[PDB]
Amino acid sequence: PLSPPTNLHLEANPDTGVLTVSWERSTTPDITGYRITTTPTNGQQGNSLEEVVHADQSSCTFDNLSPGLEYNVSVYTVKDDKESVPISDTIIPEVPQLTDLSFVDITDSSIGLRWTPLNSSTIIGYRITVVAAGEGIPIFEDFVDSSVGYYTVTGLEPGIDYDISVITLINGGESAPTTLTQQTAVPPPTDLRFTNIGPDTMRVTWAPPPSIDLTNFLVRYSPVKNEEDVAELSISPSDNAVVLTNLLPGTEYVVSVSSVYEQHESTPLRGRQKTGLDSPTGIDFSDITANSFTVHWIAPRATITGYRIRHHPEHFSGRPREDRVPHSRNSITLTNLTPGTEYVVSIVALNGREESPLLIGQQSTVSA
Amino acid sequence: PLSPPTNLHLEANPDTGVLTVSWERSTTPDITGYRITTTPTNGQQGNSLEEVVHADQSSCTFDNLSPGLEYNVSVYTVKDDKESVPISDTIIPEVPQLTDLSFVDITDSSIGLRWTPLNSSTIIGYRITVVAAGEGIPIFEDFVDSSVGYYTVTGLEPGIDYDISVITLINGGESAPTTLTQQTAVPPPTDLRFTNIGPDTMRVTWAPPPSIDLTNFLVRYSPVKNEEDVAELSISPSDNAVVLTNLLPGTEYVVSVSSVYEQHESTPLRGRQKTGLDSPTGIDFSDITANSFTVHWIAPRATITGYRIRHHPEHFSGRPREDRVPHSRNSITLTNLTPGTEYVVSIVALNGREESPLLIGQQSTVSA
Repeated sequence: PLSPPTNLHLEANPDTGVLTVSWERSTTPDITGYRITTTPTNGQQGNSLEEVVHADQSSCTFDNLSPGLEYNVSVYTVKDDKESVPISDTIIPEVPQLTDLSFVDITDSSIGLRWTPLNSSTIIGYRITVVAAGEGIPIFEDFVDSSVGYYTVTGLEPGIDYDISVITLINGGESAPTTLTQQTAVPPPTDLRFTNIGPDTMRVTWAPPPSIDLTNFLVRYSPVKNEEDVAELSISPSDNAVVLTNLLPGTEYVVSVSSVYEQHESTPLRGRQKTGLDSPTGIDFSDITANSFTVHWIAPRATITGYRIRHHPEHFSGRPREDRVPHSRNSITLTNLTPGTEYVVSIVALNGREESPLLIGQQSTVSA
Repeated sequence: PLSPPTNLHLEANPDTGVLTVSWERSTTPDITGYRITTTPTNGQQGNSLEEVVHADQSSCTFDNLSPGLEYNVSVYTVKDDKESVPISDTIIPEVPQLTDLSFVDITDSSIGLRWTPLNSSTIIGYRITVVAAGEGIPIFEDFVDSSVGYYTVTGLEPGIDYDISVITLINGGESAPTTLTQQTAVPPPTDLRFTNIGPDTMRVTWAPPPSIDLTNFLVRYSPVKNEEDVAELSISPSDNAVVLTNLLPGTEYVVSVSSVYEQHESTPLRGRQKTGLDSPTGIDFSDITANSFTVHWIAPRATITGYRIRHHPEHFSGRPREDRVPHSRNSITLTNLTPGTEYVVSIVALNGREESPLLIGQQSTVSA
């Protein structure tokens, strides 16, 4: 009676797909070797594997087991013509499962999936399950190749938690699911337009996201050359425009609109808009004669290149005379005027082709 | 007593800004000439113009009247030291008004404005009025320079008629408004995604426009190489996805989704998607021996570059043997097999890295 092996140990490595079988050697003196069988437990009748090792060996490997199947492993002491009663145990090799599922590109309707594929030749694909933990059903299942580690989930609501699982697929089997939970972001406004541009004012407009139980909108603004100074307004849920007041003339402003929901805020919709030129002020006249007078004004605050001065007799605006004056000047003498005539004089600030609103005043020449 | 002129005629050309004054000459024999005054009617006290012509002349021009002001024009026969009683009439020069307002770029929220500026130096700008003829107020007024003929109106609803006017602005005055009426377009779906791609099937998804009393969605599809054959489905207002069935494998399809409202249809949201490869079919075996057998299959319909054949003993899927076969072949002999062993054989069609689903079958070698 040959003493069987003892302390059978079965280790099925899911990373390598290799089963290591190890044992404690028999206590019988002169043995030929060991015989190791691997057989699926349903019935011995089908395919089985056999490995034979020398007497000094106390381990062997089987590299081709099916993940998910149960196997009986038996080890026999061999003495030439004879064999011990075996030592047996069962093992079920794990179906490999992704351990590095990650979320990236989280928008208000989109979630990107980030995992690293498994280079095992038993793997026919991966199932992606998306369950809305809110009130939706398991709405979304999709399938993918063995050679993908990059999937994108789209068409999601902003106010919902999603359960996202990836299941490793083999032939007639699955891994346990790897699941993660995430809310999508608060949806930002879109399409930022600036209208009604004055020297001190501008109207800001945006397209709100779909139809949401929105709390309010957040509007932030600041000069480009002075990012520090930020003002902030709370805008009504149903409004999509605010008229900004009290702004500096000829100044580029940075504006951003954020949607508010569940205390969170959306990403800023951002653009830049310059205010217009302010008008010259303080028109005045001096040294009136029958055929001439001198016109004065005060520079606007904004940076200008010069002015356009127009004049014509009051009530005859049809064909005015015109002069251009650089920004370094704030007066002009108008000549070749008609005696005893009321004149209308208008001054416009220019920055290239940018124009300020008119400064208008009236002065009469004296009688000849 | 000198006979005054007769049949006074006043013509104020709005295109040129010039007033032509004409008359029938006096019936008095020896006259010096004519004297023509132009005066604003409010009171003669302010500025007025005077033109003097020779005896043979029966017309004169004034090029500097103000559009919108009423003027008295008087013509006097002159005989050296003396003058006739005048012939008088009043005229109000029209404030020029745009006659070529046009609509272009009509989307579902946007209307572009197309007019040609007026090169008159009395014109300080143009007002744009946008009244929703639906239920909205005169929500939108904006202002613009004399040198613009290109404005864009944005942020509009799909189910509304808009009244859009442009008013010519002068100093202390306006033209009559030039008005046009338009509905905006039916809003299209956005963001076309294709999921669940099979050989015969694909899932089409879109983002619907805002929140609208939508009637239904229109889905059209056709192969790229056969644009003629178009199928069409009616999709529920609340659904944003349809699973297309019965498609041809390995074939690029053109798909387009249209929103339906008030019998009109939106612009198509269009993209292209290829279906996957279909599997080989009809696996079979022949000429079985102890260490080999021949495998057969039938080509899939789609265009392929070749096949991948894998085999392994049943219940030992861990480390299968592999062969590549070009598309010109539909059989392979597998050798160096084990006797009395059930084998699992799988065939996959390949087009480069594109893979079909598996065709799987089983064959046993005979006993040695």
